[PDB]
Amino acid sequence: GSFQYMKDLNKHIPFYHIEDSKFKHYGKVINEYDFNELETYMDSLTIPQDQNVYVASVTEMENTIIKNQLQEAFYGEMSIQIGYCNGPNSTLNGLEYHKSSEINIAITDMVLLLGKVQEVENNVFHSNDVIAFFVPKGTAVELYSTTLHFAPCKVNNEGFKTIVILPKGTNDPLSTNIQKRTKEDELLFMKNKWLIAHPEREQLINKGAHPGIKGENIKVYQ
Amino acid sequence: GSFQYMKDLNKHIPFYHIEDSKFKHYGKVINEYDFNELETYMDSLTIPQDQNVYVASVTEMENTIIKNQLQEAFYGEMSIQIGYCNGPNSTLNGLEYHKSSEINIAITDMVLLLGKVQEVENNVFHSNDVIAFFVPKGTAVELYSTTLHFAPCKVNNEGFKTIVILPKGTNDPLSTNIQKRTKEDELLFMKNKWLIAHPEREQLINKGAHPGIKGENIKVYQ
Ligand SMILES: [Cl-]
Ligand SMILES: [Fe+3]
Ligand SMILES: [Fe+3]
Ligand code: NA
Ligand code: NA
Repeated sequence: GSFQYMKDLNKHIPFYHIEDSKFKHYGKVINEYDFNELETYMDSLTIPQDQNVYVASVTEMENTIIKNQLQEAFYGEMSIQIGYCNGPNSTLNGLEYHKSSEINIAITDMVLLLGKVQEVENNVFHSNDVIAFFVPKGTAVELYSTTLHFAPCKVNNEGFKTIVILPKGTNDPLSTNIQKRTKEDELLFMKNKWLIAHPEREQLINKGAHPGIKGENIKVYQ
Repeated sequence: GSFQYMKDLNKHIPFYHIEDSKFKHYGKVINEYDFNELETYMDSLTIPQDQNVYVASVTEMENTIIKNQLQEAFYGEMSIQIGYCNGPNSTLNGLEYHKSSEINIAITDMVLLLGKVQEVENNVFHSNDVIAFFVPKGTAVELYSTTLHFAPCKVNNEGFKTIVILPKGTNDPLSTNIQKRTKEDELLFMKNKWLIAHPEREQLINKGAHPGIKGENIKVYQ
């Protein structure tokens, strides 16, 4: 099916299924929960064709039995938000991390281009360290805090839909302009979000993102 | 030198300095902040001789410039608490993680026994996967969310003192009794804290901890 097709089209990058043991360094597949209340909301959305969209916190999705289950158990009673990231993207563009776990639920098939925070050296990450993981429709994953990640890359021509679950407030605008002291301070970009942008990605550079991906702006062919 | 003395006494454990590059898999050494406000408070304490003490949130230590600096920059605007863990312990006892970053600042020399969350299999962690890191007085470290850790082990006969900084609420008592569904739900122990206890530690098992460390309850000799 789509997995083998995509693997064949992407021999320029290491390209694995999300169920591969290689994913274990980056996160965990979550199997025990069902997400019908969230799927219902996501069915009412359209995928944008001009650029990706991200909404960090959606009342409809947070006002659900499943959000309470995930807050009290998966996040150990820390307050969460549930949003979405949908779009037409096929390129790496940037890599971010949070000092928290993220859940991504694939509402369509999609690909995640991932890295490790430990592979950042002096605010540079090399494209040649990226690994791609094919995530089938319906699979939920935890991305660990040490996993660099960004918007998905599409599998179907029509683009992708994903649910994104984070501690409440993550990705909100910064309310203060810190006096930068550490290397990582150069990467802080939104609340609980550190970002390394590809220099060829003008949409990020124009917002003041730190240019730090060295290498190709990887494309996922489909 | 205390480091080489301790390394020589602990050849049964892989034993490294916190400045060793191996620690970069588990966290980061924090170098550009000034913790003098907190050091002043910690100098006013002695070390308990009978058992460890952990106080999660100390108002005086949170009403500091450093607290604001670390909240707005290191934690990217997410609310934090500042407390301490001091005591006479020399054994592994347990291994915990949070889905957040922790800062430990060594007020005395101390040793951290660490593991990786990805090395847990069916809620078991093997003692032979533990690594020890010697942390000199004055060093501050970030422990990543994927780093299993617990209370320090002492270097000096008098015990150790450490500052512990976490997202606000971490380690509070759980307010809900979840339906257990995932393996990790068996480990949830306090707010934002999952614990794998050594089966010999009744102090932990009696409080509801999951016995899951297979192997010796490692002792750090000094
Ligand atoms: Cl990791
Ligand atoms: Fe993210
Ligand atoms: Fe901890
Ligand atoms: Na499970
Ligand atoms: Na329990």
